[PDB]
Amino acid sequence: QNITEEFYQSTCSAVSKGYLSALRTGWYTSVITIELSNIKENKCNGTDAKVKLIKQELDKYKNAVTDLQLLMQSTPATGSGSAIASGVAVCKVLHLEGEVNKIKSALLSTNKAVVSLSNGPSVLTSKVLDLKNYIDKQLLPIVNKQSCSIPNIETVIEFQQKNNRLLEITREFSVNAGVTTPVSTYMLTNSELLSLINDMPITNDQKKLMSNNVQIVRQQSYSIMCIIKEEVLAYVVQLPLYGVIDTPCWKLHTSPLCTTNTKEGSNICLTRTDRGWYCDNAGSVSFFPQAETCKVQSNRVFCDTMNSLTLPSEVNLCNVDIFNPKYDCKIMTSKTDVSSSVITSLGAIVSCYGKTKCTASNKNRGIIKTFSNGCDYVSNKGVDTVSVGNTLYYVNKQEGKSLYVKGEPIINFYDPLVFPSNQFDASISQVNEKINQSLAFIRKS
Amino acid sequence: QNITEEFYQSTCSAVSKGYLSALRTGWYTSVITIELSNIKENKCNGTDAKVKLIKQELDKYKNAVTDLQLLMQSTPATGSGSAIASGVAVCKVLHLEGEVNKIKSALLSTNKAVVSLSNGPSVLTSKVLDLKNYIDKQLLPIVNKQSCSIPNIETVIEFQQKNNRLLEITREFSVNAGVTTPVSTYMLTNSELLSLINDMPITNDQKKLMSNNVQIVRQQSYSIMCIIKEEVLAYVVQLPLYGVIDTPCWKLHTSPLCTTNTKEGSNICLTRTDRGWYCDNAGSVSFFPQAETCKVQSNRVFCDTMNSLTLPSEVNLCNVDIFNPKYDCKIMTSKTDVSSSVITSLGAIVSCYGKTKCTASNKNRGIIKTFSNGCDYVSNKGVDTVSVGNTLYYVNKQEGKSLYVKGEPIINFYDPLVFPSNQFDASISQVNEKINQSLAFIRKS
Amino acid sequence: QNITEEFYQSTCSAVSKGYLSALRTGWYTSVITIELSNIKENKCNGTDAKVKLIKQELDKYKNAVTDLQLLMQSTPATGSGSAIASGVAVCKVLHLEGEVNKIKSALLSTNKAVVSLSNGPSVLTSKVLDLKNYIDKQLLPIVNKQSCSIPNIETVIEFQQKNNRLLEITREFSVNAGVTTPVSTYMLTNSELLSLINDMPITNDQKKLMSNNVQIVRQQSYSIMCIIKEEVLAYVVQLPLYGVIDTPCWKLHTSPLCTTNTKEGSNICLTRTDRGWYCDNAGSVSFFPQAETCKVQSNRVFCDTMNSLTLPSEVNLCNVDIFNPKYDCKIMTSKTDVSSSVITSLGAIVSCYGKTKCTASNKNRGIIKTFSNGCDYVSNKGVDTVSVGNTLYYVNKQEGKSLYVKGEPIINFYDPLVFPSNQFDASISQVNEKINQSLAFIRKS
Ligand SMILES: *[C@@H]1O[C@H](CO)[C@@H](O)[C@H](O)[C@H]1NC(C)=O
Ligand SMILES: *[C@@H]1O[C@H](CO)[C@@H](O)[C@H](O)[C@H]1NC(C)=O
Ligand SMILES: *[C@@H]1O[C@H](CO)[C@@H](O)[C@H](O)[C@H]1NC(C)=O
Repeated sequence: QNITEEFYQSTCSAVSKGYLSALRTGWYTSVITIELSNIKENKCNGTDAKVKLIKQELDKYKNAVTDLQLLMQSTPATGSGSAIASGVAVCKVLHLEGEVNKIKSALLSTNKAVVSLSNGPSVLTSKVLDLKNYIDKQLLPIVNKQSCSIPNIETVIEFQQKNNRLLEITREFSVNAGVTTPVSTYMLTNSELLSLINDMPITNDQKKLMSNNVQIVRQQSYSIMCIIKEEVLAYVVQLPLYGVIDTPCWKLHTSPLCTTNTKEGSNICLTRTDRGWYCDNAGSVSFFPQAETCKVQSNRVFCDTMNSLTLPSEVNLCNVDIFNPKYDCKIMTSKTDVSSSVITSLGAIVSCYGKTKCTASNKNRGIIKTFSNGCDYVSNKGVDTVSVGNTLYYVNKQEGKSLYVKGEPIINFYDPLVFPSNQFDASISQVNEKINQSLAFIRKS
Repeated sequence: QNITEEFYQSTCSAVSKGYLSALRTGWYTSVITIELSNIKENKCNGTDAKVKLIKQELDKYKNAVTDLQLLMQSTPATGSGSAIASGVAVCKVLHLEGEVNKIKSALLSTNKAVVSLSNGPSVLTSKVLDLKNYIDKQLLPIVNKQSCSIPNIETVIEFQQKNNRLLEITREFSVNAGVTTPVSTYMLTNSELLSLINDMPITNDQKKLMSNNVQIVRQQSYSIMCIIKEEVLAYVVQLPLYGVIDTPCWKLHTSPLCTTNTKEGSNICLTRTDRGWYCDNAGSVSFFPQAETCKVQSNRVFCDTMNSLTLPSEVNLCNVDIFNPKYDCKIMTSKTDVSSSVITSLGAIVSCYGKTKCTASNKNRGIIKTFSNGCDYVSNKGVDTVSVGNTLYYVNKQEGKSLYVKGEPIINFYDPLVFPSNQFDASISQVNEKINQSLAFIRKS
Repeated sequence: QNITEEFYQSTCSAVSKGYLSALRTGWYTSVITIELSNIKENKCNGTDAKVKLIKQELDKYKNAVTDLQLLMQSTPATGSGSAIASGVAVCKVLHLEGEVNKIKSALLSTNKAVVSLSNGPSVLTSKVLDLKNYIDKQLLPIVNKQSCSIPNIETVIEFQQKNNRLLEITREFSVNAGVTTPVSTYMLTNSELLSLINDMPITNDQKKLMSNNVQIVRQQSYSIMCIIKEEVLAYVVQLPLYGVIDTPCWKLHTSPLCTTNTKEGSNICLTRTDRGWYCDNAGSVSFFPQAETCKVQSNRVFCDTMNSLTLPSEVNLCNVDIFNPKYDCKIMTSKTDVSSSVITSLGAIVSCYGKTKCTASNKNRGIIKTFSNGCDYVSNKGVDTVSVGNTLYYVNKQEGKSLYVKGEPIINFYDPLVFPSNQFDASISQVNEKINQSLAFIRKS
């Protein structure tokens, strides 16, 4: 895939093109079970050091079970649960009489199995750990007699290893109120995640997509605690379904565009708004304003449509003609001429004002470009760093072509006296209407 | 408890009522000690594999102690320490001569004990781990001779288990500069937290409150590292005291309210401000603007009054009459007609504008409601999802009654030509004064 | 070092002086290697419990290696990688043919060694764990025969201890997409960090600085995963270089300054902007607007110049004469008279308006000061807490001198009718120009 960039000198903005999308649009919920042992404390006259170690690890198991019990009594309403609703609906089904018994029956002979619930949905269940078999077969003959039988040291170690995953899951669920994200390897192993991806009702190319970006899949997944009941600990893992694939995505970068007059206080500034990620989606454009809502791998963007706005496709015309009537291209105005830089995908935008020392250097050649007052841009081809004031930015060394689109900075088309200088989220046409109304008070005079 | 909702069509806002409060107003500090062993490295000609394992775990203990020492030399001033002041004041007392010796004496025979410090306060101390007894009784006869005695394999395992909590506490305190929140099970066990709640000078009903929401108590607690001195590692756990209980709490939801003219650029928008949590508190209302400052369980809100504003009780009249002179009901204005949705507690607000496809569906029936241009609302009774553009929101399936309060959208009472379209944090009466002043420039003409 | 404060009654702002700087200006990258064992699964008829435990831990090692392999295929472009560029450039060199073989040769006999790469830079390499020697010497004679040899129980335990660090590093790198910050003790031990500081090409006083603030150094460091290839797991640790040292730093605190008229809706408010940390840097001032970008220890501020603005040194004149023409001192305006408090370094600013109950108390004396309507200040000398409405703030008990600089609140110099009441990021002179233009519409009438 070819990554390209376009800096528009007229609007002090740059667009990084050539990225492919992966937008989350659905959820695939799955039930994860850990078969537990319903045991009560048993006392046999014991003093052997091995017996002591076993009883110690067994108390750590019983506290973990009671901790999971007090965790499942309190079921969280933290937030709008608008992104976990899919799994919360499964937990409400699991609380029905006979349903934990149902999953207990389907996973009686195999580890994984599809189960048709009574509410309806066809969930895929897994048995990832079997403590009921281990405690009842290897541990009860040790503690459930008049006098304790003596266990071998291999057993002490094997029980600390098996019980460890239960303890770590109780630790995470206790500090996070039953909802964890990302989903850790304790909640779901890479082997278990990959087998769960392979068993999903998705296309073969989409299974390849999730398997090559398992870390992004974990960051976009949730683990919700359901119930501990009748020797079963169940929790739902909610994995992302990417309904939008291989669509064009671009990233808009904006920087303040001011005039460069020599008398401070006589300068006016304009900045394009809505910087961030844009992706073509179902005849429209899905816009992502928060910076942390999109993880990028290679040329592919992984966004959650949960935190997007839906805009008309004409919003891209702000990149080719900011003055085009098909779309009201919004700006913000000020008189705050502070220098800054934006590291883009293939270069750097620099807004230099005042006495600020703006420059672009190569590690071995030194300063190769000095920016003047105004908004400018430099490609990463031959540039390693950019210094603005006392701050040094590193340029991304990604391969791609940059295009410098020359044009008059549009801030020069504005008369300063009638400029609206405190506008946040203003349209180009809105600013023009405030200027036409301010021109009428002068028309009479 | 009955959860109810009221959508006000006139102001594009909804109020979720019936929630009970738990506001944090005080702190209960407590001293947590780990009795350590003042040992220096001891060398005996040793090569036995068991002796090697013991010396390895002992070096991990000595590095943990030196790591805690370099952690306590640097005492943080990170932030205004305005919420840890209560515990920082105890750490300054612990540094006095004889005070670590005092706690060392009170916990000489029992694990928990109340101690009257020299500064004054009556703190409750605990001994959660005893490494001085274990290292000096089970380990020194092994390393403090000419030739090492041979330890049994149970001892190697018991020492890795006991030393583990010390190592994990040093790990958390090293990456977090001595202040951790929430308070982990390593800092304080659920058994230790529950016993600490039971031993607190609080009402019996309030102990029941903290014991049923231990995960929320952990998220609202702090663990502060004090000192390692004279075979004692001490750190203060600061637990929340909820001075406001069972008060009425409601959640205000707001969404943009625009006109629906057919020519873009001729539309004006209004949005109610100060969305969030409101709770009755001491004759006033405690308002919480940040979303993460309130954890909800069932019908109970758990807020920290540290991040609240105090407002007059007349602020609720913005919910019944936005035009009421007893309180200046604030709005923000714009010309940005972008579609969005808000998932409320019992339904969903939808602001639909332009060509956006807004709809509300049931999983098995399909589309059951199409929203028109404007601000509207749908209850969760029969609705599962709401789609706005390319985004799908899930509706909370919580039981409750919704009330649709019909009324003319107030944005229609405004003449567009004289509307103030860039107002952030503006009052209703403030906007009316800008309109009366803009009406005077037209009165003469 | 003497900490001092100055509250300016005229502008409702306070300045905390006497702090020394440590600004991050460079990066020191270092290569961290873990020598691994290229083994494939080996099967010998085995049933001994010790053999089973060893094969279990060996599968956990092989899954960790395959997990690191799928982690290094996906190389992240998450963000602008503008702060990890230095290490990402080293990872691209490590991928060259013969370079992992080069580091494998330089660390063949010693643990640490400086290596001149082919790209150029002179990196310092370390071998922190040696699994190739341990697996090939202690484990292969156990699994690579016709029938398995029987290992001793000390070996089972020693292998779970050595393999543990590899597993924890794979766990962190899997959930964080190869880039972790802060740098944990698993990524780099305190002993390894301190030895790495001692071996750095920095001044001896600067090594003392980083060694006494290792927790701040970890919070300002990055760990980047490079490659697993040819029995080598390599990742770069990027440590901060503090180019600005012992410079003057002050903290600006601002609070709303309103008029105290008795009729609500007739009041105007002004607040100084750009609150935060200021440090002298290279003839200018480095300003830090985000609150979490500066960690404070004692009297020293540790900032990253990556998130700073560079301002002229005349910006300090807003603290002595807000009306001074050398610098355009910016304010924001509103009519939102909401009470609040700011805990400063040596006292507290209180903006009290309306019916709000503002007070300052001592724990044992009770209320010692009642604030009137307006903006006021109290030193921490004799004050423990400050209550504003239903909120109680704790005052920092740091030793220092406070100075109350009396002056007329400048909001009283403004005629309310012509005040600009919706100004964000406005200069003093900008507001005066809007008043001169609004005075001309009245001049004719
Ligand atoms: C300003 O007036 C001119 C006509 O004189 C018109 O072409 C233009 O569209 C107007 N702009 C706005 C924003 O109303
Ligand atoms: C506008 O003027 C009318 C009187 O003509 C008055 O009733 C109203 O309160 C005024 N509004 C403001 C905000 O001053
Ligand atoms: C306002 O006018 C006076 C002269 O009458 C001048 O001294 C002052 O600088 C002007 N202020 C601005 C902001 O233009």
